[PDB]
Amino acid sequence: ADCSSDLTSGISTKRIYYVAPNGNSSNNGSSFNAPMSFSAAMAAVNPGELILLKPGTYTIPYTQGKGNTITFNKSGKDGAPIYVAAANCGRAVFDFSFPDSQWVQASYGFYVTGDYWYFKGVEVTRAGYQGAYVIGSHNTFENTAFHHNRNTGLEINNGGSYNTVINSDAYRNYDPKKNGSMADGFGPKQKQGPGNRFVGCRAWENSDDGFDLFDSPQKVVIENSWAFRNGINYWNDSAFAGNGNGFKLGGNQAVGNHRITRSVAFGNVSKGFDQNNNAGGVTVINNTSYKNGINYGFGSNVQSGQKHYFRNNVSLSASVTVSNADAKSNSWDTGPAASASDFVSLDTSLATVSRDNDGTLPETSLFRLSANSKLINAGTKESNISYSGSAPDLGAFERN
Ligand SMILES: [Ca+2]
Ligand SMILES: [Ca+2]
Repeated sequence: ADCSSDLTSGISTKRIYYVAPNGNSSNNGSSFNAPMSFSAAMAAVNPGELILLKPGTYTIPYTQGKGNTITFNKSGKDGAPIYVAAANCGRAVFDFSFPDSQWVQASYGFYVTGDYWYFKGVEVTRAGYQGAYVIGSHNTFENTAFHHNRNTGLEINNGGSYNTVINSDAYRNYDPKKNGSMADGFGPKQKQGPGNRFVGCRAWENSDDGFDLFDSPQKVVIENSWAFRNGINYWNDSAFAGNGNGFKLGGNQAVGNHRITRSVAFGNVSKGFDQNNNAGGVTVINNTSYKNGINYGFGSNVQSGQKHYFRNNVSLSASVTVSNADAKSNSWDTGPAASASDFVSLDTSLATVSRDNDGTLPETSLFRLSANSKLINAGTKESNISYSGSAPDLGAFERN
């Protein structure tokens, strides 16, 4: 929807701190006519209150060989988060100013160590390392973006738990450190805690992977999300080493029983949906994968007692290998066959059309089912999968 008429962008708060790029100490933040600085607002803000950002660019100065990270160590409370949002559903871009060739170890853009933060309509770009690095818990990132950073767009690690990433984008992240073999779009990986979730997100044109859940035994849930064109060299790097997977759903033989539904992967150099040596069974229901190096790659061993669960998935214009799995009602087994005519559009340029100003993904014809497709009502009635008609349609999109 269009929330441009709402000053606080959908947020209910008891106190507003008005902030602008030119905000300073001669102001109290009582309105946009007397805006305070971001740092001043950060010092004053308490649980349940809101740092309201005037739409624009907030530039953090760069100094060669030095980090310029903003640390979010204060905490909100349950039912009283600390809100940080661009006004009138606009955009607030935090530019950390790092030159393309430069990077600093641990120089994140946003370092979130505290709990119960709620970000909306904010972007992080040109950070010296990860755009956002989250070790705190119960944080929310809604209608945010992390792009052109020197490492992974947004990463959750070192105990970070119960974090929710809603309608957010991560793109064009590349690490000069390892020639692109590290920077992902979203990285809920390694030592992250439980309960981390991604819904309505898009990750594209990152040097390494779209989403990466490497070496974590903690279950991650990914819903209604996109991962495309990862692993492509847009940086003129003669030694490029990006892997190029869409959803990298595991790693290092960690047992991670992840769940991914109604999601889309296309145009990735390697695998659209990737087991990546996860030793645990992954749940993959109602997804669509198109023209990747490999559409679904689950051809590695799992630990005894583990088994993947695949239902209602679509593969088109690339191969599928799904072993060690309970699989049926997919386009490559007992479900109906998928071909180009089953889709209204395969124009991939539609994938990055603008979201609504409230964050809602654009409604386009890309990968939507044609009216005469046999994929309609052809799926199994899996628990917690929404549908119209008699049964779920095969793939990520219900024909409505
Ligand atoms: Ca990666
Ligand atoms: Ca249906």
